[PDB]
Formats: sequence, C-alpha cells, structure tokens
Amino acid sequence: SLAVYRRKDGGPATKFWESPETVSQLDSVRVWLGKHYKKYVHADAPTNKTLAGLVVQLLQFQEDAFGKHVTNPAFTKLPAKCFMDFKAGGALCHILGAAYKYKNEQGWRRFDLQNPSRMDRNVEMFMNIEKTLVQNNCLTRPNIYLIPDIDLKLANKLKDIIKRHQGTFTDEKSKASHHIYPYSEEWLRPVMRKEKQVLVHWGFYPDSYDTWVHSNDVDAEIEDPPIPEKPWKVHVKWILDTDIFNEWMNEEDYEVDENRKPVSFRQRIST
Repeated sequence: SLAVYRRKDGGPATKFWESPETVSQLDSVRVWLGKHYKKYVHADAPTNKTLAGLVVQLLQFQEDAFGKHVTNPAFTKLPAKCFMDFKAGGALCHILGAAYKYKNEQGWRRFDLQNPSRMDRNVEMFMNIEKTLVQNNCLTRPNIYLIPDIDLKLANKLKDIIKRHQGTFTDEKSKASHHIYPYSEEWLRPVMRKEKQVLVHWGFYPDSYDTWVHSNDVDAEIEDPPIPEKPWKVHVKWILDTDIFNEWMNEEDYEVDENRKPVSFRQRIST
C-alpha cells in the first residue's frame, strides 16, 4: 500500500519549504510584511529563504509542543492550511507578522523555537498568532451544533473536546458552522500538484500529515475542493479524531447527508 509514504508525524515537509519555487512564492509575503508589519520586520529585514526557515521552525515547534504524541498539550495546532496561504494579506502573512510583532514586544533578540528552555513564552506567541488570525478573519474556529439524536453521554464527551480545542457549541442550528450527526477505510485524496509530485491527504489524518508523493503513484486527478457552504454536516468522529491529533480534522473525510449517510464530494482513492 502507498501508506508506506505516509508521514509519521505532523511536522513540516522540510523539502517543500526549502524548494526554490516555494522560496520564490514567499516574495510577495516578504514585500507585504515590509509595508503592513513594517515596524516589526524592518530590524531583521528577512529574506524569502529566512521566512521559509521561520515557517519550518514554527511548524516544527507546534508539532513538538502540541502534536499527537503530547499528553496535556497547552494549545491546539493551528490549521496546516493557514501556512499554505501565500496571498498578500492572507494567513501566512499574518502568522509571520504576528510572530515578528510578538518578538518585538517581548524584546527578544532572536526567535528561539528549537530551545526547550523557551517554550512557555513561545506557547504564548502561538496564542497571539491564533488571535491575530481570528481578528483578521483568516481563521474561524468551529461553532458546533449537535444533532438531537446524539445521546447525553456522547454529547457531554463531545462538548468537552470542543471546548478544549478552542471551539464553541450552540443550540441555534442556523448559526452553527458545523452540524454533527451520529456515526452509522484505507484511502487518500490528491490535493495539490507540483512538477512530478502530488500532495496527498490521508483519510482520517489531519492536514499536517499530508504527504508529497510521486505523481505516477496516484492515477487520479486533483478534483476541485468543495465550495464552503454553511453548515458542514459531519459525523461524530470528526470531533473524536480531533482529540486524538490535537488538530481539527478535515471535514471532507467525515461528511454525511441529513440521513447520516457518508458523502464523498471528492473521490477517495484506495491506498
């Protein structure tokens, strides 16, 4: 099976971030930072490759501090998709901007993420990054409605998980981002192409486990992702698996219709 390639942890795909093409994609991020976070990046005047290296350090830090292997993590992982938004003014801009702003406000001389002596204030930096993403409408954490058929004990467990992962829950279905239904294999979905490589998403793994594999190992085309339609209809394992990975899972893997039947908007490819 192709799962021999599957990432064993949700740390950064270092080869992607060191690619010359990825470094060149950060040019517009660098330029945008020099205007909209000018007070906080002028000192360091970071290059495209320095920014790529900082992304790797930030991604490695949150996997080390908040990944699946951690018991009692102090924070929930930021969505991997946030780091892949290279548009001027997008999520990566605000992640890097917030990081440099926080460093400046704390008087740090350098970022020190690989250093175990420096985790409690690095955790606070990630809480600040998440606040900045929410405030700039790059990130919305789930506001969840539980369908009435979910029984009391299971609902109680789900509410605990939701709250511990920066989510909220509501009794007003029309205001919810997600509707959760009762739950009634080994597959992947290709999601991005770059030269002769394809990024694949593994079913029931979070996006930080997405893995770059050879294009000729996936005989399927990348289908367009679903257009966001409020609300997502997913079954309870979307929340239960979020607690395993300390990372909100991908709704597409858990989607159902209003009669709880599984929905696969994009085709699932057996591994």
